Amino acid sequence: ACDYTCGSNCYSSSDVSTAQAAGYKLHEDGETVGSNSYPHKYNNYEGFDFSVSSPYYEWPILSSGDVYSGGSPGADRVVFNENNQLAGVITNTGASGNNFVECT
Ligand SMILES: Nc1nc2c(ncn2[C@@H]2O[C@H](CO)[C@@H](O)[C@H]2OP(=O)(O)O)c(=O)[nH]1
Ligand SMILES: [Ca+2]
Ligand SMILES: [Ca+2]
Repeated sequence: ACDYTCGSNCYSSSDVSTAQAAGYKLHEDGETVGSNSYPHKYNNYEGFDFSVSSPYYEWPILSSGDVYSGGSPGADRVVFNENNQLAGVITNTGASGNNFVECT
């Protein structure tokens, strides 16, 4: 069973924790990777009901099981805050344009 289902992509809790640790470390260091400057500020335009506090940051979680290092991000993202608390696992898959839906 999947802990998070992002369209067709399957993630476990360990996949989420590994991607999140990698994202937070780059956030702490003031460093970014890729063309869309990951991790950046997630403004919550969709208005998701995240249990943890604002400011939020989006980072790519990959279907390959590899940590994001540049190039193509895919459609899947881990959302974390300033305290390294996970807000949610979101995806562009099944949402119009660059909008996001929550991973089930
Ligand atoms: N849909 C969405 N995009 C966001 C949000 N915060 C920042 N973005 C950025 O706003 C722009 C339009 O959606 C994109 O560059 C996108 O970055 P990403 O492509 O990296 O998600 C948000 O809360 N929702
Ligand atoms: Ca996995
Ligand atoms: Ca995008």
